[PDB]
Amino acid sequence: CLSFGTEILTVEYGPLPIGKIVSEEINCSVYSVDPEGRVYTQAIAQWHDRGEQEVLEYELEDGSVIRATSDHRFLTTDYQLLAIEEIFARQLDLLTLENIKQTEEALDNHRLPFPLLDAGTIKMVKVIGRRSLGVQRIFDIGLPQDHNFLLANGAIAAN
Repeated sequence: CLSFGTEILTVEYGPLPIGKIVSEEINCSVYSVDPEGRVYTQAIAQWHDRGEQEVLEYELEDGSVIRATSDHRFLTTDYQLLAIEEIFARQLDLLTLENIKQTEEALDNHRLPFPLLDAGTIKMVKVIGRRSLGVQRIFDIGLPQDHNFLLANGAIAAN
């Protein structure tokens, strides 16, 4: 699950915190990646307010952070979906979208799905360390097709 303020890249509004999307049950679309490495958009189908649990702030090498529960999965540079704490524990890297606005603009001009690498580029980002934020509100969203979505920092979060 993700912290209230964790921003999801929405098609209609750009970066929007998941706590806002869930608390207001905002009907918007996220960007997801399919098995063929293509980006496409999908409308949120479920909005989950998961109560409160321990949230850790993972510091990323590019200066951004991921405030999430230790078991939340992300796509690594070895193309595996792993809990963020396991990615930190094993000194692995997150496979992330590089130029957010550039890619959003490119995709706006194509019918989707469209290959990620033909509308953008990836970066390899290590997870430097983490600190506890203590118990905080947490959230999740459910999608009808692939169970992943892009965060505002380019990371690929998944079920």
